Amino acid sequence: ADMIGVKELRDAFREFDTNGDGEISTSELREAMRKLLGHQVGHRDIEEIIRDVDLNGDGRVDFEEFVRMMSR
Ligand SMILES: [Ca+2]
Repeated sequence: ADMIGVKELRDAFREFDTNGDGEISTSELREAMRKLLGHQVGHRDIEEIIRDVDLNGDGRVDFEEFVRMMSR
């Protein structure tokens, strides 16, 4: 019931979850940011990003919190 638009986001969201839970957790996040950034330190910043995103109460990013974090 939806054409191109938010699906692309799913593409990323897919590569995000290396396993299969449709949920990017600090562990999965770091792995994600690592593939793009890599090297360097600062882990608190990672969780900080997942903490200020929105977390309706799961302290984690989901296709929803992920869609709002990607947009500008
Ligand atoms: Ca959330």
